[PDB]
Amino acid sequence: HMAKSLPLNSRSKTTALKQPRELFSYARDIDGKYVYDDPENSLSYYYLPDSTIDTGIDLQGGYSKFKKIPDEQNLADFNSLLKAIIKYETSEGKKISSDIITFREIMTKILSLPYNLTDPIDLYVVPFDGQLFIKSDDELDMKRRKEQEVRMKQTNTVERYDYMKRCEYVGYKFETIATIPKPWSQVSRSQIENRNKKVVNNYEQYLSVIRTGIGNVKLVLAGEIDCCWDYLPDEQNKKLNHYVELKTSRIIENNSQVVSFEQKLFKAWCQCFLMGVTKIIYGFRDNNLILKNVELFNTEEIPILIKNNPLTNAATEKKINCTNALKWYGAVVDWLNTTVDKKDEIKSYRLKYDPVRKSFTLSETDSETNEKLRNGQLLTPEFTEWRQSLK
RNA sequence: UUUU
Ligand SMILES: [Mn+2]
Ligand SMILES: [Mn+2]
Ligand SMILES: [Mn+2]
Repeated sequence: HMAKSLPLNSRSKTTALKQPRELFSYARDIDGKYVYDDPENSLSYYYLPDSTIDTGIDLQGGYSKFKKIPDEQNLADFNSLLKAIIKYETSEGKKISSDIITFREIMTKILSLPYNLTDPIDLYVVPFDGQLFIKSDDELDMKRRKEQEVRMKQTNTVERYDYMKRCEYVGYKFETIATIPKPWSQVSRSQIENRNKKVVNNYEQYLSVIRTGIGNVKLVLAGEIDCCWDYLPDEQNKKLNHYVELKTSRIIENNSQVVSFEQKLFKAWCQCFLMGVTKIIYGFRDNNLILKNVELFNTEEIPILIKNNPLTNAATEKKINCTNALKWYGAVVDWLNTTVDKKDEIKSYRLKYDPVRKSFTLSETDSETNEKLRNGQLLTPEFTEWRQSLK
């Protein structure tokens, strides 16, 4: 049926960037249950001395005891985010002011789209109480994840497939061996030393909810935070400044590896720029998954590093440029903000990037889909009642 | 989280 499309070459004229600020946080515990009071108790702190790095940490250590959340249980959870929002807004006596409320991974997909043209995007947009609630199409995502899985099983040897699954584990192991549950001053020597034996899980999470903007649009983004650098300030407008994102990558050996590392680093920049995270730490590991060295990047410096790398030139259309991405992102969110009637709660929309047709479109959902979205699948009855109560 |  009919759909409105934004041309893929659309770009905002300038870049008016607002500084992000954390509004509140919440957490997920080791059993997968969300926590809304004293969530700061779930924030870890970065701690990884060179002397420890020198020992040659095995990042596949403990792979067989990995406590891994099933993928079906690890989708972005609007229920819990809305519950966190009701708690905050009840304290403030007022709704959060924003045009869009969503998860950061969703905007990361949009922002990085210009240099990741083969990757699909399928989202749902639900207007409610003067705001746009945006979530991913869970069913399509799971279907793509399953089909990616079966590809990778079929097309790689048993050895390569096992290695790739171990590489998935490596990311979480690095987080485990590079962080401590409290700042250096409150942690004991045992805790520090025993990290390499701790059971690794990906259940526990600390989530920041931030307000930010671009152009004249306001966005609230929920995103998971890997750790805190030194201490968490009490000053609300400074909390984001102390967060850190962790990554792992293979040590780099040829120019092929250099362009791939540029691509990953851009995606890391996308994720951290949106969230106000100022530090990205890479754990570089070898073929046997031993950690070899660690490097800190300042988020704000990444655009310069990318623009000035003598090894990674390409045609202007293919060369990653952070400013160009930001102008595409700004065009998208302004389009969403002026196209959809935020006051019409009678329907919902699919927002889709289709790489085969090269199109970026908004179309109305089916009545049954709108109903599901508004009665549990995105909006919850507790949240709708809360918002109706303020008016 | 993750593949040179
Ligand atoms: Mn984690
Ligand atoms: Mn993370
Ligand atoms: Mn990370």
